[PDB]
Amino acid sequence: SKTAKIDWSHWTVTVPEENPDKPGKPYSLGYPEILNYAEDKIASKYMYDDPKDKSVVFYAFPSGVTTANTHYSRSELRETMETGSNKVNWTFAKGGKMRGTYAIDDISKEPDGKYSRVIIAQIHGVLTDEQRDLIGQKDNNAPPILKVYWDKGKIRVKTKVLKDLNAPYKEMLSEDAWGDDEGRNFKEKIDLNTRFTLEVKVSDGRMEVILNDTESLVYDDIHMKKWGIFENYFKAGNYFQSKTPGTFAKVKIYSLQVTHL
Repeated sequence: SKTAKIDWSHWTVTVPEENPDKPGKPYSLGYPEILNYAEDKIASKYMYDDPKDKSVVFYAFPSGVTTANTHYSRSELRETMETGSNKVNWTFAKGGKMRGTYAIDDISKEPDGKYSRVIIAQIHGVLTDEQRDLIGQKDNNAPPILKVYWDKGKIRVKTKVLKDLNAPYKEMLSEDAWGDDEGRNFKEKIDLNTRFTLEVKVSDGRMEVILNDTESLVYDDIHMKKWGIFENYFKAGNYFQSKTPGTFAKVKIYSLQVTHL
């Protein structure tokens, strides 16, 4: 193939730029229009091919245009395990695996001289409509159970924990029941402009993140069991963690595969 190995039938993309037809909302593409990304006057500024190395570049920076439950700007893919639908998603018991080959192609520094941070992979929880209406929530939002960062030369992983292990079911369904863990870093430092692989393997009560097919960070305690109540989708690309004027990141993806065997 002349382009990166990404199955566009199973992703939507959202970019930093405002949709002209929808004020205040970021432009997005789903299937099949996402296949036209290289020729899309808006999207091609932020998701584009590098034919020299067969990558797709995700370029993001503070644009001031974000979505309702997301803080920073992004050029990022959202998994649709059924082509054309956002409402079909997977539980941890059903499981899922995502493999990606990435490089951090370029990134800004913050005013203190340290590099800006970028999230390159996520698992995002999502409520079913039945759960949303049971707790009377305005939307289907649920916590990001997994966030994988490039952070100052390391791959750093953040997961969520249930703050009150005695919380009842309806409380557990709300995002306020879930807090951040203390974070874990892989041992292998990952420099800029360096290809590396990530693999995320999810099964019943278990999440494993693997860097370069060597070290694994395994999450398999009560918090992963309690997380079983949610459905989920993968994300991959560039969720850029800065609002500092002039900052940016470019994340390259050479290969990206999701399975639910």
